[PDB]
Amino acid sequence: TINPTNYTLLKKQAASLIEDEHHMIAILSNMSALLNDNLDQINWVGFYLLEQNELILGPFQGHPACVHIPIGKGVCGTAVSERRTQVVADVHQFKGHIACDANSKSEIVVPIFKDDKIIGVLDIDAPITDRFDDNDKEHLEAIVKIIEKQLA
Amino acid sequence: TINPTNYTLLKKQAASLIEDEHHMIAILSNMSALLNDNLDQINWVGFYLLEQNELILGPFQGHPACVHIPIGKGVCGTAVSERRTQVVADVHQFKGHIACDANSKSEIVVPIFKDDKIIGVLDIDAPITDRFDDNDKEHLEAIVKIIEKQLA
Repeated sequence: TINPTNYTLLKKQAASLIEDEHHMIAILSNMSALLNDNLDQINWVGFYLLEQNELILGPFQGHPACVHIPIGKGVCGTAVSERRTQVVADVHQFKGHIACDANSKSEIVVPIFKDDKIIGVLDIDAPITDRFDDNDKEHLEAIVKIIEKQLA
Repeated sequence: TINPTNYTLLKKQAASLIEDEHHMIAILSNMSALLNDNLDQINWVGFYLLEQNELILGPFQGHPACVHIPIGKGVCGTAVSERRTQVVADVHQFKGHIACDANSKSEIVVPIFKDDKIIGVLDIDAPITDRFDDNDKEHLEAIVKIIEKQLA
């Protein structure tokens, strides 16, 4: 089982963490650590930023990952081409899935906006299937908005 | 107490990891993970970039950290002011120590160069004292130069 996540506390800590900060890289770096520290049963949490119609690896907590991700390619690429959050209960079910990371079994990708344009994504995967449900989706999207407010 | 570091292999792994890449944030993000996965007895490992006459937090592996570090302030800021690598056996004995981390006991900071100008620093601290010796210093500076080769 997955231990309950205290999102109310996490969201408050997120606001306080990046309050008065507007440097995107510094914000993304600290947020990856904050999420890593408060989410149970995850194995990789980080960000990808859009550059030249492709995602480029940004700050994250975990093992080294692939740097370039084409739009429409994989969970992250699809989150980008669709402009919508991707909640994957089992990565083996996602067509074009690109993540041979042995311990990557379920994932969630939330697009990040600024002036209605996608500027990157928050990517979190886990060592177990069905790690993220609709409840995690709601709160992680809300946390992304806390981040969006600082980059506005 | 400290597992020997296989620096010979690590330097091969560093070159292979960022081979054919030049994107600084992607390189720093992946290198923070590589070092975190191959160095024993450490509690934080990451980078700060020199922007607007101050160091600004960049990609790292660990808990959230302070975003802005004035030049000449703290081990990291002094690495910039003195323009030399700082190897601290006990941060508590460092002039005006700037850290609220209960598990930051020993530290090493290596300045990063591009066209002979400091553009950032590699910062690694450990939960024990005298964690970094001359051997570590030599090999970490060589690893930093491997990074500089891709940023050049």
